[PDB]
Amino acid sequence: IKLFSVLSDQFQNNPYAYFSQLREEDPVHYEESIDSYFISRYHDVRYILQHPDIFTTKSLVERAAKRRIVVRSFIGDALDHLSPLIKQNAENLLAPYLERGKSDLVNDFGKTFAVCVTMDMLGLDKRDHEKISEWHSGVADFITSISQSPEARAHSLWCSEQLSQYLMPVIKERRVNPGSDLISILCTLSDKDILALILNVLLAATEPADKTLALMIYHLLNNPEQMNDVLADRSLVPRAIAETLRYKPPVQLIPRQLSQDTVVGGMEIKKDTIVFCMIGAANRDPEAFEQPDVFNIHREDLGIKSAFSGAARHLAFGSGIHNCVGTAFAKNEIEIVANIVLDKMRNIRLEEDFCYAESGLYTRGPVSLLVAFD
Ligand code: HEM
Ligand SMILES: c1ccc(-n2ccnc2)cc1
Ligand SMILES: [Mg+2]
Repeated sequence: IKLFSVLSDQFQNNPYAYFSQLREEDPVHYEESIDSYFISRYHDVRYILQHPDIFTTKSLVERAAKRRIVVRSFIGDALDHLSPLIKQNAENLLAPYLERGKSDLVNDFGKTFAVCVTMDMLGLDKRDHEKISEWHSGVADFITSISQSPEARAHSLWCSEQLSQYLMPVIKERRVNPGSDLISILCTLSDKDILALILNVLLAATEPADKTLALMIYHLLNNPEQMNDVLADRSLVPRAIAETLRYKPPVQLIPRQLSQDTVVGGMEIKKDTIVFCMIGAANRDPEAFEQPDVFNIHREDLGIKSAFSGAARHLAFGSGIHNCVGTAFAKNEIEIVANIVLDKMRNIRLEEDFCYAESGLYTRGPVSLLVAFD
């Protein structure tokens, strides 16, 4: 019986083995330790994201009316000016790995890459990608964890202290002479509010991007004919990005607190309680997608022309008026790296005896990705 916990070691070894069980027999799955309900079905999940008056949310600031419009119109104008930067970042970061013909896309290249991109977005110095990459974890670990050793929380708090002490001077600096980056622009609306937006944009643009790339490569390689497809026609890359997003969404839950007494699915839920949209479940629901547990970049129901917008078929960006602002931007970013990886690592295989693993419950990705090449 689904009394089973979606927070168990058992579940984290493989979320996809239990989604059917859930959306079919306990589609509004209640949790014991947290006082929250886990929503399994597609059309429920979609309705939740579509209605934020009833289902409020908060921003990823936590322990240290809409402005997204200007943020989105930054990312739309900026997207052009960042393309050679995103391009250089990839080329540069791969440079040390080409001689050996061997690499770990998650741990040698991925995280570092995602960081430098966000840094260009915020116009920071890429000499500091390490400090920033490390601090970024600490805060993120805080958000993503169910519990923390007093050490880890002591450590996350530090990362946070450290980050704002780094960014805040830069805000004053640009407040008085802007440039063509986000921080400069957000200053043209309080000092500390700008710190919050930046921070949010730092956590949001960073965690998922590295993750998806690895995922896409992995599943491309695991279906080598589909790989060869993308090798011979590169306009395929988006469908390939998109189908990875549905298959194995990097962000796995999207919270919503409840503004009222309300019902969706079987049980009647009460005021001020928070729910978790299970995105994996939704994108593996037979009711939205045909042969849902099959990776196919060529699926007729992906809806590619809509895959990266406010009203897409898959939901790894969320859905509606409150979806990931950097969808346009993410698209291009992953598009660019993918092509660069594909170009530089001629004949990519998976490493002999490479056994594959995913870790994450709130955000999920490969632990590592051992590819070999020419
Ligand atoms: C790898 C691709 C990406 C995925 C899968 C992804 C996913 C998501 C999801 C699930 C949300 C929550 C949506 C909701 O509230 O329903 C979100 C929000 C957001 N995304 Fe992304 N995202 C991606 C890339 C990016 C990029 C490149 C940016 C660059 C600006 C970005 C900026 C944001 C921001 C600012 C939020 C607002 C959340 C908040 O702080 O209130 N995302 N994204
Ligand atoms: C930690 C937890 C969630 C996220 N996140 C939120 C929206 N897109 C990614 C980023 C870092
Ligand atoms: Mg089909």
